[PDB]
Amino acid sequence: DRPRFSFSIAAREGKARTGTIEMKRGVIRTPAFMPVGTAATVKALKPETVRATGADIILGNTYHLMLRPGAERIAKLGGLHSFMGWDRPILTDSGGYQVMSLSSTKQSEEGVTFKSHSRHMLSPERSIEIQHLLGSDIVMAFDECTPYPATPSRAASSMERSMRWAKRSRDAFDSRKEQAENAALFGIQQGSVFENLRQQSADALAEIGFDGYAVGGLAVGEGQDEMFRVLDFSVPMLPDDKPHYLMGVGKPDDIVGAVERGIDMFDCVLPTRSGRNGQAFTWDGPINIRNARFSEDLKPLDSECHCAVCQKWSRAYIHHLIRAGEILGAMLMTEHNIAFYQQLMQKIRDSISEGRFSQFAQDFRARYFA
Amino acid sequence: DRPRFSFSIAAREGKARTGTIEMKRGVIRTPAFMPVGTAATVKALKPETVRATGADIILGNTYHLMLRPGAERIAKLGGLHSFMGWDRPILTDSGGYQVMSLSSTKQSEEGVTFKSHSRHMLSPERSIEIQHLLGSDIVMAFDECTPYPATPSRAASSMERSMRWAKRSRDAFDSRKEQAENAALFGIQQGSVFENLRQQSADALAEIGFDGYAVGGLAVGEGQDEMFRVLDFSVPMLPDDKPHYLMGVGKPDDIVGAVERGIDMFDCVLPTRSGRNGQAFTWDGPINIRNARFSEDLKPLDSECHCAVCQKWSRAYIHHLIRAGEILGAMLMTEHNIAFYQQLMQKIRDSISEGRFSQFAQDFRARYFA
Ligand SMILES: Nc1nc2cc3nc(NCCc4ccc(C(=O)O)cc4)[nH]c3cc2c(=O)[nH]1
Ligand SMILES: Nc1nc2cc3nc(NCCc4ccc(C(=O)O)cc4)[nH]c3cc2c(=O)[nH]1
Ligand SMILES: [Zn+2]
Ligand SMILES: [Zn+2]
Repeated sequence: DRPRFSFSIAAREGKARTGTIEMKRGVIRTPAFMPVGTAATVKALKPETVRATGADIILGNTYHLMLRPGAERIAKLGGLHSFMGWDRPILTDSGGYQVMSLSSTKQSEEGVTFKSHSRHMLSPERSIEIQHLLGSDIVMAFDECTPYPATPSRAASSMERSMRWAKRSRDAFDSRKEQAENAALFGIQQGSVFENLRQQSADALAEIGFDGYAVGGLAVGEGQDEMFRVLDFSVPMLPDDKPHYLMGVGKPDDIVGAVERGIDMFDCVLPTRSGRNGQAFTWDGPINIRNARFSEDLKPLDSECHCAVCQKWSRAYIHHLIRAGEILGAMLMTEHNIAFYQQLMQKIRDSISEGRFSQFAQDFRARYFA
Repeated sequence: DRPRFSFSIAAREGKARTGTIEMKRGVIRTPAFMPVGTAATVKALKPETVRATGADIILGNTYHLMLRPGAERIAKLGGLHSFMGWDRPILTDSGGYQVMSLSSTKQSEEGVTFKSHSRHMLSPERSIEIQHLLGSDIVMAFDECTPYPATPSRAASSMERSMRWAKRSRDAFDSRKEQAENAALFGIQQGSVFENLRQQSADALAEIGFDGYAVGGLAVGEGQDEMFRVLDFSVPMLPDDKPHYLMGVGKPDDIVGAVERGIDMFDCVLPTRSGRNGQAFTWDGPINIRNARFSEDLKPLDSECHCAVCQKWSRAYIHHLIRAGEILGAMLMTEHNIAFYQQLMQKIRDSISEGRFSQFAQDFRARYFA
């Protein structure tokens, strides 16, 4: 039987790693992409379809689920896995970001109170409890995603609060025996774009000790160059022997560059959301299927893609569906985009395993941005 | 290899029949329910899912497809079957009803001109041509669905025009060799609620000769009692040895009573449309899954239903999805409702085959309306 949590690195190339996380509900191949299932569904896909694309783990959200349908309700119904029909690992974000992104808020050292987009409360203790009620496999510490840009003073104050909250998150998780024995807890590094603060944050998190370490506070408007600059110094600060999770990233090229910088795990709404909007990922870059140029194009969305959508339907058909606002258009675009992302991750894993990831990254970029 | 068209009746009970229509693209078990795929998709379902529910044939619409994406376009792309990925029979309505239902129209003996809901034209010749371009397997004559209520004079004038159009439809279909050799043509009986006009219409259609005969002009607001009264005298007027198709019907009890009156084929948007709206069919009658009473109900939509949705997900989950406006809610409700309809048809076919359809109809009604 699989352990609660075990991360093993099978191969490395520079800062890049490939390996596996073993958990009770399944194995996660890294680097991993997690489709986002904010409201207990990966939008427009059955869980079996999510699995068919290659996903090993999906992401849920404490914030959304606590509002609808409710955390206690989901627990009464048997937990998130049973509720939505996904029996593999689920990582849940802690609310630390979504509350400030979506609500309409009172922040204090205790936590955050907010109006539902009714009054609600989050705190390290309540966040960890909600994630327990959901039956999350990977529980995220309750943090504060510092707005960007931030002054060094404000970034420091914010990060310091997040580190106090990280310790509270650790203690809350550990005090709940069933959770501590069956789930994993990841800490979240903050510090904005400042090396010294990132270092202090990493040191604080490592002192507390977590099963994995997220790089928080990025993909908040800073752009790729700056994100990569921050990753350059930030990822090496994290314990080498635990997974490194870059929250909310990203476009295919973001993922490739982040893996080059030591990231093992990703989540992003981009493939799902933009799929519904008509954007399809291809190895020659994204296309917008709504464009008139696709109205009579019999080719699949991507010429190499192995997904069921590309095996069966044309660009022309999907163009029609999306133009018409048909649900099947959302379904097909989403399945393809998530499959594309998983194929990207597979190519990344294989190339690192084979010691040719640098060449893959170069080839990928040359073609994607041709 | 299957013939262009062959209808065989395997068993009868009173006016009810069960049998098969063999066509080049597949066998259709009768009585049959055709899911509606107006815009080249059965809304929220992949064609494989439509097939998995038990459907042998689906319905498309000349009116919608001629507007978007265009009939000539679909022909250029290889026909409707290839375009949407359904390789089994497709019946297409002729436009005769939808143009007057949805457009904003100039009617004449030649046909109908109308504004797209751009100016367009339909006529017996153009309708048959569009259905050819789509590659329809069962082509419907271009008719006029008389509004309800109608005076006897207006119903007669309307029906007479439809019969002239039925002959034009026949001649247009026959003049197109590939269509005549590979597709079937059904005539549509009109005459409103008037026995003498229904008889005249049946006589006219039988004189022209068709592969099948639809009862048109019903499910236009007359209600079940009146519909059944009209069916009582109208269906026996049609040739016994050809399929009888009741257009646009209907609720489960409508279908049962119509089969009792000799109908072999049905189509209706009810299971798809109302599914997306939160109505689920069950053997104990319809439920609205949005209702708060389902928020923590772990039972499947229906206790006996064999569909994949009822095997896996709870009412509580689907309640959440529909409340949240999630696409997966539409998907699951629709798959279940279409599966329910197909199971109804299967029970009807089996009971007629076994000479216990009268008992089935009684048992069905007693429970459905308890
Ligand atoms: N707990 C926690 N969670 C986070 C989630 C994040 N998500 C992001 N970026 C997402 C950006 C984003 C937004 C929209 C789309 C799209 O619609 O395509 C894609 C990416 N940065 C994030 C930072 C944090 C963080 O520090 N702490
Ligand atoms: N060519 C032709 N086509 C028809 C289609 C029809 N469809 C109906 N009834 C549909 C009624 C209908 C409308 C909406 C819903 C729902 O949303 O649930 C269900 C049923 N009656 C109809 C009559 C004709 C006809 O004479 N000629
Ligand atoms: Zn694909
Ligand atoms: Zn069902």
